Amino acid sequence: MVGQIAKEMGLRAYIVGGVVRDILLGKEVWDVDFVVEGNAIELAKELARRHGVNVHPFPEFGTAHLKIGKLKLEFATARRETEPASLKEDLIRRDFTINAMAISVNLEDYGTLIDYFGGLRDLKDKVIRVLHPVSFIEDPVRILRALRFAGRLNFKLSRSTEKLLKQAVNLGLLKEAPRGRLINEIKLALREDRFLEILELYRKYRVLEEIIEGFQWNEKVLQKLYALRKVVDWHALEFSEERIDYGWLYLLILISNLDYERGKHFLEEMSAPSWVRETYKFMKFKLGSLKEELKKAKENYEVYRLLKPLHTSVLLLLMLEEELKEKIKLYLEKLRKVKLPKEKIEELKKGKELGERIEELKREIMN
RNA sequence: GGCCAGGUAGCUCAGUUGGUAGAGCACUGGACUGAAAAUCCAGGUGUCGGCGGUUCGAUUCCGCCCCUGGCCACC
Ligand SMILES: Nc1ccn([C@@H]2O[C@H](COP(=O)(O)OP(=O)(O)OP(=O)(O)O)[C@@H](O)[C@H]2O)c(=O)n1
Repeated sequence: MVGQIAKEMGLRAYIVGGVVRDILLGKEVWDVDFVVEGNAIELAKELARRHGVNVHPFPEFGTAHLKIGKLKLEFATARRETEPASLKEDLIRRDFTINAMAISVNLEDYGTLIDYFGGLRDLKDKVIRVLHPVSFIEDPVRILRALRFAGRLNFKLSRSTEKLLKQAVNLGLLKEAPRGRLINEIKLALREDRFLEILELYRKYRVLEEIIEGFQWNEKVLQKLYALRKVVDWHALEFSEERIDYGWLYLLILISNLDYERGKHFLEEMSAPSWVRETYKFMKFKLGSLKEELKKAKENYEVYRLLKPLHTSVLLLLMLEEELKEKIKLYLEKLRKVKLPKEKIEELKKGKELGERIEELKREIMN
């Protein structure tokens, strides 16, 4: 219908950006980005009006948002910078060749992929490539983004792009960049499943030293990240119904050796979840003594009392120890699973004394 | 869209080792009155957002959502 209204309005609209990428990558998304030649706002308003749904105009930006079913649509008037602007100009201001492409929704040429910079080739050759040498200088944030993409799509930075990247970091542009955009980029990063590879790229191009103050790379942290990867794999395999956000764990491992001040400040800037802050504050201090108590554990009920109050994250951090692994697992798929019939419980009940009694019964069952 | 609070009576507000809920003014009924108010005895002041899950038991632990306010990312 978009091509039809665009025909009636004598306009030209296109699907543009990552949305194209994902389409060519077979990944179906519900957020579609349109670049319109001519007014995008009226097109959005008309389309929303025909489907009888609400519309959200942004005249100053020149964009409009509307939601149809589970489809989220964003229309944006073609602009040369971040006289009417051609599509090509809207695309050439973009970052990488794979994000620079477009697909025509106009009825005559419909289905056509419009690629000026050969983003199809770089998509085919698995290459992350900037459009212009100044691309990282324009937006230093891209430095992260590239790596992130290279992490997710398992692509490789071209020689050019790699050099320009390293140069961009060497100029310390990462410090000059807005803190918020960078922090948000990292937040996007840790949500990836391939985020570990992205961390490998972060170590390789040493961006974390620039973004995080006081952060340095060592081997213990890396091995901890791979062990955490294995634990995450197993937990997300058998316990997958219990899954939580995994990337934050890696983030905790990274900042583990950092000072509590810089750690708290970083987690503050990252707008981390409460359980992340709790698991961190618990890791920095009480974790050691907890481990030492887990070493002194003999009966199963002590392990119960020491574990059950803790979150899942803390337990996953406890699986990092070779000696504690099988113990944690035993607590997981066996120890905490048990119940009691009717008559027995009815005899148990005959305040808090009921709880203490039930605890005595559980420690009577375990040991 | 991310996060942080806030969600407790009609309104304005506190509450952690899960274990049988509170204040100031409106609400009913009666004692009191020619009627009413005040006042006394008292007692509703509540599935402590909604829905699942864990637990013998959840305002509390967790997950998914609703509402309001504030920091932002809003290519
Ligand atoms: N500094 C920047 C930032 C963004 N862009 C372009 O603007 C778009 C921003 O949308 P985004 O969601 O970041 O791209 P996606 O590929 O959709 O990423 P994702 O799907 O992971 O959101 C990108 O496609 C990119 O081509 C750019 O050219 N330069």
